[PDB]
Parts: sequence; C-alpha cells; structure tokens
Amino acid sequence: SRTFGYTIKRTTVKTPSWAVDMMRFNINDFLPPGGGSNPRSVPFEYYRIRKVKVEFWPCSPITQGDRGVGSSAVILDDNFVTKATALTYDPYVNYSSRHTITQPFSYHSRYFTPKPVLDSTIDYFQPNNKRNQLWLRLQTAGNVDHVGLGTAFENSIYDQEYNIRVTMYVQFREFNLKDPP
Amino acid sequence: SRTFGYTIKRTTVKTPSWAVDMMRFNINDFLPPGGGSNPRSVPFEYYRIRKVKVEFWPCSPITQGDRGVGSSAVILDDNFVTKATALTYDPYVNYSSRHTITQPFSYHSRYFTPKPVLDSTIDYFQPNNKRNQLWLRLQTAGNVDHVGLGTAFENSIYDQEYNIRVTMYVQFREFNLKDPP
Amino acid sequence: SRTFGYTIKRTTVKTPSWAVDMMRFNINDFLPPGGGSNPRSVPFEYYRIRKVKVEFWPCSPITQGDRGVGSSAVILDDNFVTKATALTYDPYVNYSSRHTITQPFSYHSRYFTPKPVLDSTIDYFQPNNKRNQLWLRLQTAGNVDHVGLGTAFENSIYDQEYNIRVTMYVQFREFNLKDPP
Amino acid sequence: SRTFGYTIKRTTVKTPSWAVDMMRFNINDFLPPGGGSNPRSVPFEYYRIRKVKVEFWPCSPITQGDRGVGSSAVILDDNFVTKATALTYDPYVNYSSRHTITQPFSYHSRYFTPKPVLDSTIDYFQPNNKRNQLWLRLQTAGNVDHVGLGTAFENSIYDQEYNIRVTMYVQFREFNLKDPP
Amino acid sequence: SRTFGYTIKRTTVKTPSWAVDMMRFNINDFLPPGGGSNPRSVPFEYYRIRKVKVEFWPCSPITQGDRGVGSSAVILDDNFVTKATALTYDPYVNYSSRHTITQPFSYHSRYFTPKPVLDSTIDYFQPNNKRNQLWLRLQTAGNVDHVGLGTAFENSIYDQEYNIRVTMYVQFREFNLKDPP
Amino acid sequence: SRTFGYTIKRTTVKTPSWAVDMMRFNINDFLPPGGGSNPRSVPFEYYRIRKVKVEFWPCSPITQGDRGVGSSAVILDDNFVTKATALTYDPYVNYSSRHTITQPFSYHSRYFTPKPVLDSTIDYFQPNNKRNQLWLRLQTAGNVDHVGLGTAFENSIYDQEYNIRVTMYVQFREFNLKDPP
Repeated sequence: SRTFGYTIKRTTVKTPSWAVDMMRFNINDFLPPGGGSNPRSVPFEYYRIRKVKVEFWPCSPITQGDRGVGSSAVILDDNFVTKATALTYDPYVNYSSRHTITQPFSYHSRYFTPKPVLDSTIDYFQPNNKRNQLWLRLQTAGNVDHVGLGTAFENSIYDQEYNIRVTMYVQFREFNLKDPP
Repeated sequence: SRTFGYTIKRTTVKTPSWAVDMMRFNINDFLPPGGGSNPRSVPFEYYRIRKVKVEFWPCSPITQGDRGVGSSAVILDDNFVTKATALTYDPYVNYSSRHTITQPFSYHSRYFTPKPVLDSTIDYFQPNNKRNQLWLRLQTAGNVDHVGLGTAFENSIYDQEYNIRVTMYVQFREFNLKDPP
Repeated sequence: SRTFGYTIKRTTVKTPSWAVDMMRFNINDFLPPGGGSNPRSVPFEYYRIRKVKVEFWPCSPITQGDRGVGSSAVILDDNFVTKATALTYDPYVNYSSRHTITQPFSYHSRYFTPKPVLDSTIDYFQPNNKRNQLWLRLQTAGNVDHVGLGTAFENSIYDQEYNIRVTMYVQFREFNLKDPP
Repeated sequence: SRTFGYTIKRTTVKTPSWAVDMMRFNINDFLPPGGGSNPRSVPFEYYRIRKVKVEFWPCSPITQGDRGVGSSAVILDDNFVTKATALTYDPYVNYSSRHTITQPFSYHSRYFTPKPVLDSTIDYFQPNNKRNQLWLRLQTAGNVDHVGLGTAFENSIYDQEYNIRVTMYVQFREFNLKDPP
Repeated sequence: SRTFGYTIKRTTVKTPSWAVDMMRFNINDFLPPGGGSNPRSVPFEYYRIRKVKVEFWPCSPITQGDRGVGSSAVILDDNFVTKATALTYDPYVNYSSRHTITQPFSYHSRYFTPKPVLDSTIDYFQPNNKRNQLWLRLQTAGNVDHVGLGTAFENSIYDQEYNIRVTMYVQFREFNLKDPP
Repeated sequence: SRTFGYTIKRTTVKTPSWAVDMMRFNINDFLPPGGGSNPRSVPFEYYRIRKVKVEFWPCSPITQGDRGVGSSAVILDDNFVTKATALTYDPYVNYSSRHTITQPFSYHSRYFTPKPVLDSTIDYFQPNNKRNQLWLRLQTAGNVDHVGLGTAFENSIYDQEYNIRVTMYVQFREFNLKDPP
C-alpha cells in the first residue's frame, strides 16, 4: 500500500538489452510505529495473507515510443539473477506462468500469493492458495521479508519512470488490544 | 474492558439506607493515545455498538453477612437521582425491566445496549436492538459519554468493595490506515 | 502431568493491580532419564500432540474473599508481556477466545493445542486442530519448549497459592525398542 | 525379538538319529533394565500376548546336502523328552497339528500362542486364541517362563548352524508412567 | 540414480553380531555441474519428491552360505545409532513398518518417501504421502541432505559386497530456461 | 524465445513499395552449450513441436503516421521470393490463410506449426496439426532449420524498428540424464 520511484537509466547500446530489478516485500513498511502500550498501530495476535494484487502503473505518455516486450516471471523461492545495467538476454522469457510485459503506457498487472522466508540459506516456502498456509506473528522489528514479483523492463534511448503499487491484503484474527489507565 | 475501585462507605444508622452511585461509559478510556500518523490505536472511520455484557463482580467472602436486596433499574435517558450517602428509600425498586441485586458474594450481571447523548440539555437516544442504530465516528478528544447501568447497593455496618467490569463490544467497519515513510 | 507451586505475592497498593506470569511447556519434564540401550522411558520414533486439558486447580478456601476477575487469553505465537509484580492494567482483557478467570475457590480450566517453536527469533507455529500437524521426534536433551496458556491473576491483600495441573496428551506411533543381551 | 547361536554337533553314527532341543521363552530378555523411577523400559500395568510368529531362519547354503525331515510338534503343557545327542527315534512324529521340518536351506516357520506356567509341579495353561486369556503383570525379576516350540533337527555328518528368531507380540494396556522432578 | 561399493568387513567373533551403516541422500550427486547461464543441468524453479524405490541389489552367489536375518527399519527423523563394527544386538528389530532382511542372494527392497532436514539440531520433517508436502528449490551448492533407509546387515566369516541402488523420483514444475546469445 | 533488431531502411521513392524479409527458425539458438557429460542444457531423447505463437511486437509510437497494410502469408515449403529493398508489388497478397498486417503501433500476431526440412533440394514437410508428426532428435551442432512466417512490411519515409518475438513450444519426452562422479 505504498509507492516508490524506480527510474530505469537509459543506455546508448544499440542492441535491445534488458535491465532486471528487485522488489522485496516488507510488512513493517505498511505500518508506522505506535505508542504507549501498543507499539503496533494494528494489534493482532495472528494474521495471514491471501493474495497481493500487484500492478506496475506506468507514467510515460503514449507519444513516447521505444516500446518493447518482456516476461514477468513469478519468483518466490529466492533466486534472483545478478543485476546488470544492460543484460544481453531475458532469463525470465522461458516460464510456465509467464505474462507479456506491455510497455510503456500499456497497463500491466499480476496476481499471486507470497510466503515468508524461514532461513536465508535454505529458503523455504508454502504452496500457493492452500488451507495449509503457515500462520505468522506480529512484530515491528524482527520481521522477515517476503519475495515479490520478478520484473524485467527493456532498456531504451529515452528515460523511463514507473510508479509501482501493491495492495498487500491481510486477514487479521484474534485481536489483542490494551487499554491501560 | 477495565476495572476501578468503588468502595461503599459504611454507616452507623440502624435503618437499612441505600447509597446510589453513578457509572458513566467512555470509549476514550478503552484505548490509549497513538503516535505518528495514527493518533488512535484502532484506526477506523465508522463503528457501532451492539450490547455491553456488564457485570458487578463482588469481592467480599461468603462469611460476611449483612446481605440485602435491591433493583438495578436500567438508565439511558440521562436522569440520575441526587446522590446520597444514606438514602432512606429505593427509587429503582419500581421498574419494568428490573433485576434483583443479590449481594454480596452472590454474582449479579445485566445486559443492555447504550446509545450516545447528542445534547446535554435535551438528551436524545435511539431505540434498543434495532437496525436504525445511528452510527458514530472515531475521536480521541471530542468524544461523548454513554450512559451506564443504574446501581443501588444497600448500606451495612461492614465495609464493601466490588470489582465492576464491562465488556463494551464494538463492530468496526471501513478501516482507514496510514503507512507513511 | 506434573504440578508446581506458584504463589502470588500480595501487595499493599489499593488499586486492583494484576500480576502476569509465565508457563512454558516442556516434554522432557514429563519423563525421567532411562538406562542401558534406552535413554528414554517411552521409546518411539514419532509422536504428535492433539490437545492439553489444562486446569488451574485453586487451593484457597471459600471463606477467603478478595475475589476478582481476569481473562486467560491463549498464547502460542510467543509474545509475552513484560512481567510486573503489580500491573496497572489487564492486557489480556481484549481477546476473541477469552475466558473469565473466576477466583479463588471457583474452578477454571481451558483447552487448546500447542505447537513447537522452530526458531526463537522468527517463532513459527502450525494451525490449530488440523491434519497438517507437523510431526516431531523424541529427544531427551535437544528438545524445544512449547508455549502454554497466558495467565493473569489479580493481586490482593491476602496470599494466594494455586496448584496448576496439565495433562499433555500424546499419540505415539512407530515404536523403536531395543532388547540387547 | 532376539537371536542366539544353537549349533547342532555332528555325529559319526550311520543311522539317522535325531537331536531334540529346548527353547524356553522369557519376557525379561526382550527388555533391558531401566533407571530412576522406571526400572522397566516399557511401563504398563497390564499386558497380553496374542501370537508369536516363530521362525527358524537357516544359515547353511544350498550346496550342503544331508537333508532330512522331522516334525515340529507344539509343546505348552511342559513335558519335554530327555535330551539326547543322538536319539534313535522321533517322538514328535505322531501329532495332530504337526509340521514337516524342511532342512537345511528350506525355510520353515510356525504360529502358536504361548501361556504362562502357574506352578512348576502341576503346570497350568489357558486355551488357545480365546477371549478368556488370563492377564498378567509387569515384572523385571520375578517373571515366569513361557513354553516355546518343540524342535527336532536330524543329525548329519556336516555341521549345522541356524538363526532362530521369534517376534513375541504384546498388547499393552493401561499405561503407568512416572515423571518425577 | 547411482551406485557405490559398500563392503562389510568380516569378523572372527563367533556370536552373530550386526554391523549398522548409514546412507544419506543427496540431490547434488544426481546431477553434474552445468555451464554458461545454466549452472544446473536440469533448470527448474520448483520440484517435489514422491517416493524412492530403494533396493539393495546383492552381488554374492547362492553357493555362499552364512545366511542370517535382520530388520531394515525406516529412518527419517534423524537419529542413527552409534556405528559399531560388530554390534551385539539389533536395535531395528522392534518396529511397526519393519521388513525382513533376506541375505545374501535373496533380493530385498523397500519403498518410502524422504523429506528435507530443516535444522540439524531440531530436525523437522513433513508427513508421508500427503498433499501438504513442503516444496523446495534448486541449488547446486547450498543443498540439504535427505535421510535414507536404516540398513543392518549381519556379520559373517566370509566377505560381503552389495550394490545399493536408488531411483529418486522428481516432479519438476515451472521451468526456468536461459538462452543467451 | 529470443529477440533481435530488424530495422527496415526507409526509401525516397514515392510509390509505396514493399520490402520482403526472412525469418528462419533454429532450435540451437533457444539453448546454450552445456558442460561435462551433458553438452545440452535440456537433456531429452525425443521432442516434438505443436505450435509457435509468433508475434511482431512493434516499437514505434502512435503519433508516427505512414501507416500501410500487407499480408503475412504463411510459408513452410521453402520458396521465398528474391529479396528487394523496394518491391513494386506484394506477392503475399493473394493467399487463402492470409492476415492483414496492421502497422505500426497496431498489434499483429499469427499462429501456425513448423516442420523440419529433410533435404535442401526437395524440401519435404509434414501436415499441420496431426498425430503423424515425425519425431526428431536432440543435437547441438548438426541441427536443421525450420521455416518461419512470411513477413512483408511496407516501406515509408520515416524509419521503422520492430521487436520480433517467438515462443517455440516444445513437448519433450523420454529424458536421458547423466550423473557421473
């Protein structure tokens, strides 16, 4: 439920090279600190996540050409590729649940479900849309970081400024409020 | 969802005189201050109230006699009687929806629904258990005060100390959270 | 399947302050060491836990007054509140699956299902009453500690001594016995 | 669930003489000592026995000849014959529930139910496979000895070495565990 | 999908002592390194395991005697027994899902499903044959080690050489290929 | 599953002349070299091709005029026309399964199935969408070249830059992996 500026730097190379990026989810950013006997603005003992209606709302006009195509392959098992300002290939082009990345003015969105990362070394995760979703706990500091979607915009001569937006849905349960004197 | 000490001072008079009291409800006491872009610990635009399972949990043992009887007449239209340390009558004895006040160790509770007080001079209120319940708004300072139950414990030679408890139920709707940088 | 003395120290403060406590479950305490080729008194390769019929059997007589009220909120995600000899509020009063803590002579009990704590920093757990209960293993030393119930008795002038009792149910399977010469 | 070496000494006599043996069952051998407040590795107040899938797993190869034949007559009433290194007859050949003893490499097994021996002089026993099976008690020292199967291998010029194995099934009930401090 | 030489050293002791072993599974051994933009010979984002048709194909002829018997108990919770060149007992003889170990020329096999080991200290695992199987990820270096079957061959005077073979089944899904210039 | 730059050089001629091109398919380009005992990144003994969702994703903006029209006639029997920088006719205009080539910003795509070319002189091919599809074999060097779609963009005064993209679907079968030491 936030936005941030992610401008892709142009390149002079003639070959249409890609520029992979990264988008790590974080629940702490979707809630500011609290006060008194309630450090968290949303007090709850347990909470779950169903889906996240992600969307990469563009900002360039329709007159700007340099339109390309890509493949926003979903990522969850934690295994991003080495970042490069001008990649000479598209590693996310070969995938089952792929999606054509229409740019620039063309609207594009995705839908999936993220899961927490237990250990940074082994990196575990639960299946998608299932009743066996491992519950979590509320924490303002020691909080993990969920994996987002794998973007891959194609470079061009002109600049590019996007406005990524996410709507992390939450299903809180078993509230725990404190009303001191 | 809180408690407070309300000890009834004994009296030397032989006639069993009563001692009316007052219990004004307040939603601000059921939530502490917030912080940052969320002054309230419970962010929501609208909320309603259904019922309040009030209960006057006693604290005296069974060996302590001086047991009497009263009538906890419900009050909502705002019209309490003049407080008196030793009232020579029970004005709440004559009522339709009365309830035998069994004291001391005997457990006693009530169930009703409160409503906000628009003006202190005219004092308006909505009907009980109906779909036409006028909604309210969240406010940490400028908040009204709902009317509670009309208590009336009978005096005695020995002291008395109760532990009043209320479970003000709330039905929030249309959340409004703020997640600044 | 054991008991221990947990006496709540009295206080002179007039305001009815609470005194939160802690009850951490441990399977190693429910079985002493073994001998020979069977260090464990109950040999089994796998075992599960369904429910634990907890109960806080009191010990004070009925003649002792100072009766109060509380709320035994269930805890499993590991997030106890800072211990205090005389807390000026009840953080467990606001909860969904709450339970009125009737004291002293009044009997009170609860029923829930515990789960193991994988990591001490993230703290994970499985859902309640489900076929996806993650199995465990038998170990006399390297054993985790399950989370218990969240108690919250109210202070008083007179002393207080309870006799907590638990019946941790186990469902062993796939025995592994050793019968050396 | 144990094994032991029972080698039959060869003989020079030309006549094919038999060599009866003995196999007394014992529950104490199927469980080592305990420790602390649990001297027995398997704590239980009552236990029963249904069947024992006995088997005499051989060890000689198929190239070794000198194959004979016998009759493994069941024994339970306690009445073994005088042991002899080279018996000139087969007393177990005449029986109702007999079984051809195929040796050496040929596999052979039997199935019966043992019963405890009350007195050593009278020697009593209960019927086979019936609901009136007299229950027993757990004891690490003062334990009786059940009667096994009546073996009768035929002598030969070459040596012989078998690997007897028994799977004494148990049906424990009414556990009695101790969890001291 | 590999084989290795595991010869059991003979012993001079007369008592038939066992010799427990260990067999740890590893997915890295079932795939060699890659090259270029595909370090793994089998590119896939997610993969699962159903069953592993293990088999201990012997190599000794039928003329070799010294045949015994054992019990290949399944192991998954990580709890192997101390290795011994000549164990005076069989700890895997008492088990529910046991299997008679017929040696030498006699063929023997087993069927089960392994699971990954999250932590070496606590050692967790998922249930057998269930839809809640926790998925994994592809990794050529930082890869865990699954638990195999618990073998227990009996010693003998003559040597012994087996040819263990496994067919670790895999159900890859969501391919991720890279085809750079 | 790749992209390449194919810019059509402008022309000064007033008559709207066409500029035919060529697009030869190759499976070797959709897979990089391997290593060790797996020269191919995708090991499989047999594989087939169903369809190829071709698409000529444009890159010019909508403000750029000079829009024309053509006919992307399918080609498979190997019989391209002589290339010309400015053809004074459209040989692909007369066809049964034709398709209006809408340019520039207008999206256009096609769908068909290619087949291998046995000999370069006779040039054979199999029917479309049929169960009699002749299978092939995996090869990194000696691999044939399939025929693509017949493009025919109309010239113009302004430049033109398209981003051709193809998704060659494959249906591998009968895997053949090698896991040496």
